[PDB]
Amino acid sequence: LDNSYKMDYPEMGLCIIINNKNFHKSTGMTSRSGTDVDAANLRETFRNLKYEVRNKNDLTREEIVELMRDVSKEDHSKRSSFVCVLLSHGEEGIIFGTNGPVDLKKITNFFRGDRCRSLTGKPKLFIIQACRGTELDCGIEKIPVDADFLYAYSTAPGYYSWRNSKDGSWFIQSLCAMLKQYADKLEFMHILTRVNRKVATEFESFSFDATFHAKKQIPCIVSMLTKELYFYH
Amino acid sequence: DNSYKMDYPEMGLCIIINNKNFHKSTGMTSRSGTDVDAANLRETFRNLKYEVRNKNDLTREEIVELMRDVSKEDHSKRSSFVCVLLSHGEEGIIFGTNGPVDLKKITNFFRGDRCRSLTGKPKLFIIQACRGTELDCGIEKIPVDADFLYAYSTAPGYYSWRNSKDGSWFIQSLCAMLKQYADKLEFMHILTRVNRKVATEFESFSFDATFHAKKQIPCIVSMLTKELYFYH
Repeated sequence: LDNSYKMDYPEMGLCIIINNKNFHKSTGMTSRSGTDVDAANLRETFRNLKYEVRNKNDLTREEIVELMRDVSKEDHSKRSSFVCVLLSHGEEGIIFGTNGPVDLKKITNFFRGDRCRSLTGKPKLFIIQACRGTELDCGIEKIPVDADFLYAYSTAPGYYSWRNSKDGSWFIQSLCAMLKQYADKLEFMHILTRVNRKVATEFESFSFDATFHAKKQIPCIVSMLTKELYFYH
Repeated sequence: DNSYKMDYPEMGLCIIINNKNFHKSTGMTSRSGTDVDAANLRETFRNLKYEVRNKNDLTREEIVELMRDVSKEDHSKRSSFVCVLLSHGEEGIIFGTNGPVDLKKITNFFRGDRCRSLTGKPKLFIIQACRGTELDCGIEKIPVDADFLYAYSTAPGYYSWRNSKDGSWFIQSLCAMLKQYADKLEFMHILTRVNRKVATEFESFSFDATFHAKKQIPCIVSMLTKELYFYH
């Protein structure tokens, strides 16, 4: 029953956390308050899952690329999987470096099944906490080279992604919580489904500005995985 | 509350918009063998106890208008909702016979705030249609946007392969996999089996290299907040 990915390679794999807080005067982008909490939460959570975590802060659109280029050239033969978290401002299909915009595709292609042979056939996980637009939700009372990729977006396509200055982002907050609670039992899709309900039901925005008040959010799981994924054997 | 409540008096409707012949003023060629999917799909969702509704060769206006009506119906005694689209497409759009429609335009109809009787209930949209023209060479209070799931036949940007006799790689595989697992596995896992099946069993064939030995990976897009079992 080759129904689920093999996770008992010597190493689980590395976890690359890119944590962008401060942005150049050129961008006229704000400071992403709360993120440092998320980065910490991710680091602890992912170490407990046994990933080789590496925290990189405030990287430039160029540095994002270069970092991604290297990791891809490494030998992930002894590694079960690859995980990468991008934390910064965004728009549909784009994450911001400290100086400018990077197209998500450009940093994921380094890892396509034909460009990173040592990751072929293993889960490439990309967790993305960033805006995919500005829409606010008001709520209501041989294999394919693109295969083995999963994108865990913090918001639906086109939408704002809410962050909290004390607790970190709703999404990364809930994800950590949920992994911490279920990584040893459930399959990853099912954990991410739990994440969804958590964000969807337990969180609501607060502002003095009625435009930005009582706003809701749903995360968006995008999976072209071919197997069930368990963080234990 | 872990999984959706699927025990209403009815499962719900399964509209299926199957477009085979297109207008002369479109350049669009006719989608041979699509009826094979439309049938295979109908039989399948019927077995899941869905109220299946077939529609052929709709224009863009017809499509918009059918969805508006169906969304205006009363879904209170229904567990979920399924809409299948079989047509030409491009990223974010599927084609009517006379021309294009933003997919968002058809789905917005069911947003929690617009189809009030479907709030809290799964909304599925299975999309067999191009999302672009790249070929894969292969290698050796709740949110109004919540409780939605899209089962696309291909990754963003990519073409989508069909077989005029046997049916599309994706729909052929969905039906096969739902037939066989709809009563063991959760939906997400069925769909993960569909990915493996389309991803490892099918390979394009052409006398021209350009179209030879091409692969395809479908793409699950989930905004559900509970697990989904076609049983209980």
